[PDB]
Amino acid sequence: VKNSIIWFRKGLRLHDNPALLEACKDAKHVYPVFVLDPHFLQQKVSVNRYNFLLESLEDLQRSFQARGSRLLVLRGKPEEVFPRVFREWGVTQLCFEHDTEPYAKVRDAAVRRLAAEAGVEVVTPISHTLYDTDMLVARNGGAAPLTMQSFTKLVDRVGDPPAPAPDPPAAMPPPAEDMPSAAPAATGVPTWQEVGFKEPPLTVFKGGETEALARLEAAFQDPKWVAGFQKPDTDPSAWEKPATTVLSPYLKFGCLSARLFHARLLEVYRRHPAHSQPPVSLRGQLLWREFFYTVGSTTPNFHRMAGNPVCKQIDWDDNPEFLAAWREARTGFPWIDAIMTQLVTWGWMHHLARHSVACFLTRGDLYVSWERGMEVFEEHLIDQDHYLNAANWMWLSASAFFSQYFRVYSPVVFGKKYDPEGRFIRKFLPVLKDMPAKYIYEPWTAPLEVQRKAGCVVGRDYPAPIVDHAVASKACIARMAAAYRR
Ligand SMILES: Cc1cc2nc3c(=O)[nH]c(=O)nc-3n(C[C@H](O)[C@H](O)[C@H](O)COP(=O)(O)OP(=O)(O)OC[C@H]3O[C@@H](n4cnc5c(N)ncnc54)[C@H](O)[C@@H]3O)c2cc1C
Ligand SMILES: [Cl-]
Repeated sequence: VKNSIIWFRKGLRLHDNPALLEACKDAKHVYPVFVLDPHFLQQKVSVNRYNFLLESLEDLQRSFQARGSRLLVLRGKPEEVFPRVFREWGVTQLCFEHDTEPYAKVRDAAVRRLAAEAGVEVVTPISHTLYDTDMLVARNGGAAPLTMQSFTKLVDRVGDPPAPAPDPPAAMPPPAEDMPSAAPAATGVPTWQEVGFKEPPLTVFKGGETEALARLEAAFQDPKWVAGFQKPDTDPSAWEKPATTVLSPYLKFGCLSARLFHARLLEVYRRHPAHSQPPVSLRGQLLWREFFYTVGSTTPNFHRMAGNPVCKQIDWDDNPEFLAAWREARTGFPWIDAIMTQLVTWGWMHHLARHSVACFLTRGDLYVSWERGMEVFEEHLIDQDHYLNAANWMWLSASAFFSQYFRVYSPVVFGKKYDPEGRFIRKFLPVLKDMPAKYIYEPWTAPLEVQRKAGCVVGRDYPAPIVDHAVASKACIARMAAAYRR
């Protein structure tokens, strides 16, 4: 008979899952498996992103239980667990969503050689991305595009991406009964305390497909806001209602399908003729995700500077003091320190908010390597995507794609043009709650009498600015011009 396995790595969803529909077709027993390493903390990861994964895993378990099935969370490594369950469950087909990451290509190639020895058919459909990224490189001549202007004109030449896959049946083939490896006491979704964490998460974004589909409809409640979306015109100092969709964590883990997001955008665009065009449009932002995935998958060492052909070699300085003050939110600038606080509390910031802290650390003030800043974002960001985190940090550090190093974000004026009262700063930095708005961006300029009255003395309660921007920026700007001369 047909007994299949639907492997969950990304694509933690039931909607638009071509790998799940194949594993349920003509099947007698389907096995939904998520391979979890219980020693992942003995090898860098925050409790916000990992608990976001667990909350997303409980969404699958509730969806499988409501359809007569059950999610299996197997412990160990995939190279050591799958050969055991291939013979124990009598598997003839293995389906999992395709992945284009470096570790995934080596991991999957190991699983492919194991299923061949066992006689298991491997089906790997694409659904994490809009298009087949390898197809885009072939149509473009064998090389991937390096500019958004050339990439946007390539996806328009191919046309619309494949429509989202249909929903799975309301009743799925359950796993076989009385299986030792499918025992609930060893295949249950663990909590954040049981995986080896001590402090609870503080984020306000709950993971899961049900939460992803709810935030999608909320974003589409106002179709005029969707059609007239322009990314550079959004408010980075908005936290009560974030001025963007905040769908990056659900798209990263796979709780939300990009194909369904793109299909919902065209329904609004077809009825709104004057809708925004890429790259500033909402569809353009998805094309940014497609563009970086196409370039990074074909470029070696895309997450590094050495051995990376698309990244310019820059003599980044080794300054642990500036790196520690930046990652611990004690640089003296309330606009920068509040964003880093929002990073360790929520795990998500506005794109322009990430622009200020990335510019301040790299080509702007501290001249610290973008890799050291990417590793800090890799820990706390609940939307940690290998290819976006890299191409965007190379963007803000003038290492790739971007080449206008004279544009330096002022860590004082940028936040003040959106929020002069400093509501964003008073929320994440409560030590400056009573500071007047006149000095809330430059607390060192406030008189001592104002510092005493507001309850925040610069040097005792809030640290002094580590650098003078006018002195640090001109130094970094001149060094970038000397680098580009090479
Ligand atoms: C230094 C730096 C690091 C970043 N690291 C990440 C990361 O690890 N993961 C991540 O998802 N994005 C990353 N980004 C991109 C961007 O900041 C986020 O995608 C955005 O803030 C998420 O908000 P949203 O979901 O409301 O986006 P929206 O504006 O609503 O866009 C919708 C979707 O489009 C995609 N998208 C939007 N902006 C970009 C972009 N600039 N590049 C690629 N795809 C984009 C995302 O999938 C996003 O969910 C980074 C940007 C910078 C400057
Ligand atoms: Cl500015």
